[PDB]
Amino acid sequence: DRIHYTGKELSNPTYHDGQLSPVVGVHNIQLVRANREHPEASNGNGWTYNHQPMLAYWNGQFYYQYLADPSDEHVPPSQTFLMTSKDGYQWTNPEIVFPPYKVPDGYTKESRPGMQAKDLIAIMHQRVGFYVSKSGRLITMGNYGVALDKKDDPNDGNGIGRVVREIKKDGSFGPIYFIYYNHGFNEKNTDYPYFKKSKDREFVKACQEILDNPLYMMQWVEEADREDPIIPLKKGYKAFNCYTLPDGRIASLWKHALTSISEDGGHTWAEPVLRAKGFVNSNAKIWGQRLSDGTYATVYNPSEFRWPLAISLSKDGLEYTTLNLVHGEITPMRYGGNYKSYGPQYPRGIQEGNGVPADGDLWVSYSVNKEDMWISRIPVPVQINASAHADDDFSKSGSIAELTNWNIYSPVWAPVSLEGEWLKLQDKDPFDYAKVERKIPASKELKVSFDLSAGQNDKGILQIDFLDENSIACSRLELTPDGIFRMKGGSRFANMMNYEAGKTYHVEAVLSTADRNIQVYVDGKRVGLRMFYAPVATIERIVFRTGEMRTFPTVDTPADQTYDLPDAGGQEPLAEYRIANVKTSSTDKDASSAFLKYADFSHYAESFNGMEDENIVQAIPNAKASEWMEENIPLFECPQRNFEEMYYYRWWSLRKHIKETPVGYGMTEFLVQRSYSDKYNLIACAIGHHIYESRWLRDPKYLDQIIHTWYRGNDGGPMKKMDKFSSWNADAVLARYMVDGDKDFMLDMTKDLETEYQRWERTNRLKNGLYWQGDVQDGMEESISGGRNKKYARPTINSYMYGNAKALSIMGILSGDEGMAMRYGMRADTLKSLVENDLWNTRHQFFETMRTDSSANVREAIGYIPWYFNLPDTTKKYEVAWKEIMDEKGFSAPYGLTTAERRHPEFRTRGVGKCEWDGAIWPFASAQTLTAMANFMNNYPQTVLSDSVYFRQMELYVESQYHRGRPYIGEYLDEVTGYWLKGDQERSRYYNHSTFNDLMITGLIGLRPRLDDTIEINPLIPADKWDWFCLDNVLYHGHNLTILWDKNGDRYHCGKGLRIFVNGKEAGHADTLTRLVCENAL
Ligand SMILES: [Ca+2]
Ligand SMILES: [Ca+2]
Ligand code: NA
Repeated sequence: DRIHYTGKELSNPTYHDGQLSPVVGVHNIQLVRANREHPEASNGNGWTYNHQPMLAYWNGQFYYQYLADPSDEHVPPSQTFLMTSKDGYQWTNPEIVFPPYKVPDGYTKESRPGMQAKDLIAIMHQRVGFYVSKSGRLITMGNYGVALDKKDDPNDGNGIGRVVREIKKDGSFGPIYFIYYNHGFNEKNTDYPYFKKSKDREFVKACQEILDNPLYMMQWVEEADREDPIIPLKKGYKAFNCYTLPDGRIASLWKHALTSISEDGGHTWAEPVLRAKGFVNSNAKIWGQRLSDGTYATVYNPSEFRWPLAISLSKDGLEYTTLNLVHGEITPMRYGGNYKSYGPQYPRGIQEGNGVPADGDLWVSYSVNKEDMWISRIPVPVQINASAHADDDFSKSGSIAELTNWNIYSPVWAPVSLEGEWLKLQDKDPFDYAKVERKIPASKELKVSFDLSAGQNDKGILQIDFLDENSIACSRLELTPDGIFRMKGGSRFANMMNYEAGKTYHVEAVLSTADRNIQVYVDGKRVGLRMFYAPVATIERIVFRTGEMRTFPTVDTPADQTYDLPDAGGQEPLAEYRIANVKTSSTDKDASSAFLKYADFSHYAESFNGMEDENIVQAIPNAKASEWMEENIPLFECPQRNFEEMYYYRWWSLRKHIKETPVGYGMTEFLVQRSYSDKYNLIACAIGHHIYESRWLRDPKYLDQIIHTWYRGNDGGPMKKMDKFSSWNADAVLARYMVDGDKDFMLDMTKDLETEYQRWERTNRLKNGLYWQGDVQDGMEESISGGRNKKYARPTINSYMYGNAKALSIMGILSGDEGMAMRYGMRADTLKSLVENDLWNTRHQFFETMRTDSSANVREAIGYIPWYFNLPDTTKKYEVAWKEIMDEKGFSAPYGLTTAERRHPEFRTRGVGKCEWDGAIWPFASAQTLTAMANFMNNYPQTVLSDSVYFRQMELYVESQYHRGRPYIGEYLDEVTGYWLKGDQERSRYYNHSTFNDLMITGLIGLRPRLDDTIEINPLIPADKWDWFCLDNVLYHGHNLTILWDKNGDRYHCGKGLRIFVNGKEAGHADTLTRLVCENAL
């Protein structure tokens, strides 16, 4: 329908930057600095009215066109300049491309009776400057109008006409021709020939293409004859620009952000043409374009004043949702003049078809004060926030174009440059300064360090500011022209030290928003302490500026400037400053998170604390839970409320189970006191789940102690009641190691795990080698396959021992113990063979319990446990077991996965309310099944299960975890009705007998933990399920990981697709949700 802005960000005209934070890495580069007193080829020979830039990119070079008069708008003479650049930073001198033109003596207008042209030069005015033809030729164009006096309008449709000339590869120009005559002008009374007279056929064709292109005729309407047939839309909407939407329609913009749409390539336009809703814009043009990443951007003055120059982003070219700074400085206007107004203005970029700059970035031309010509480079994809702290070595960059993480403001007479290890700021400009800004992650506690050298100590100024997102500086450091390094404390200053020229000082600044103070160190010694002179919530920028900010102009400054500033073309004596080795860091609890912040998720803990009573308090009360979460949890978001809420709930729930004991932390299963528990209410049944879930907690002390408590907490030895439940704990301890990388913890636990393994091996094997367990001792009383006081070979304990054996073999190799590797690897091969040969039921095609004589002939959830440890072979015959996931007669039920196949005649025949494992949904089991299903989907060539199937079962697990309208994790539930089968009984509340977030992290998001330095992800989310999601703040192998997905690029503004970050630096990328492997990125 129409271009519009729905962002809530407004620009405040009382500040020159609008209080807008800039996008990352914007370089503002001055191209032309007007100087009447010292005219030179490089400044257009002293002309001080310079305005209306045009931009193209052709044959590896930028072409920058602008117009100029000696001092006053519409006061002749008037001409058009051209400049070129390979890189956008270093430009050739302005070259006159269309020169002053004689208005014929005797010219008149109806609006000026009695006047005639005599010895009068025309006024130039163009809204379009460039066309690249189909044959790859570059045409530049301009137009001549007539101003009979100061007040006359050259764009009245009574002008002379429009001219063109070819720009050639070699830098030369072809001859000037007229392409359009205003009424009354023709070949016989104009001073350049008509374009059709050229003997260059291909040039003539190139010009003819301009005339046949309605998008170009739309940009001739202001100067062309009124009502001229060749103009598609005849109303004088101003400074037309357009771009192509993703569906191929064309969206237009004009001054005041008037906007329309064309469905026929620009021949006709939708009425009524109205201002783009929500856009703040006035008279100084708005530029819109498609970017190289497929998204869209507008650049404009978001204001009734011509400042700042800002950028708004859109994923689709219609809805714009952001507002940030491009250019926020205002050079003072040095030379007065007719219609010159203050600030950066008249933005204009490259038309579609007129070239794509090789760096992929967004380049926009504009003037400042209609006096100085500028360009800005904006990196694409356009990033709002910094995802990592600074740690910058400038010697690694050959030129400023490589300072992707620095915002740079570089006037011709105050340029920014590199000099080996140094970022250098120079300043000889009495009216401007050099300025660099390092945007960093918004921080409450901040350290900033850098090396600093000044080329002098008796002149110049350097201000160093620490800024929030609204340009509030909380503190300022200054190198003064009387040789003092000082800090601003309020109205007064702290003089910290005298500084000398040519000396390198190591500066460290420590800022705390909560304590509201800054401490400054030089060469390791504290030299300054002060309160912030302005309070801020967080600090996001460090700014280095070779001057004081000017308050002029304000919203109260008069519009017109008739004076020149004193010494308008003079110089200041040169001041230089150099910085190197810029580092920032934060001790904020969530500083390790690159995109997500805990403050946006703390509402979950708060809601959970308020929604119901706290029945039982262990080591971490509800009152401490949010703080604990902020320290310990990876952060997650997605667009589906229930998944996100469950993520946070299950962490909040798990945390209740951390218990203080005289031997350190323990982890409970039931919060209520159980009569069969070991010391400190410990129950061994779900330890494997406890470790798999808890391995993601960032502070290792909890899980270190929980494990040591089980194995050493009973007079230095293992808890006695570990013998009451089957164990996959050696597998779980290796799984922990694969997340945290802590070799010494794992190596030190090896003997304890061997002792555990050997006990089970001694007590629980049949003569044939298979393990037996009573179903009660798997924690699964009243199963169909069964075994209260039976010695059946269940695929529970056999797979677990397979897993423990395999894990202990691997721990042997990591120990350097090759004997142990073989001893346990042999046990693993032995058990794998026994499970495959003896527990695979060939009638059912399913792993099942082996009773004394024959199979139990019941498909149970326990039959999927072999895949929890990747036990089975890749052969096709085992696949078919997984079909029962999608069969209502198998495991598929309305609330998720049953513990026994629904077709079985003994399904749920042993009563209710007393913990029965003959069919009801048990999260303990669902978690096993889902872990196994993920392994199967990741590690096996497999055609039975899609992502939709896995996602759907995770969704049902989510939906099942509610009770009385609130998140709830209990013991077990009805597969058809969803009823949690202990009802409102206290015992079930916050049950810790399963995983959830381990499944979210390793299956759904798909982080696959490994022993090596390679990162492997493979999300099992279908294509088009979620437009975005992110898992952040993950502590994996001593590094902080982020995994994110952003289909349209607008959730995180770091590009489209699937991305992995390591400590906030991108490590890999894919266009789709699919397997992504980053080799040796750790
Ligand atoms: Ca152009
Ligand atoms: Ca200066
Ligand atoms: Na702001």
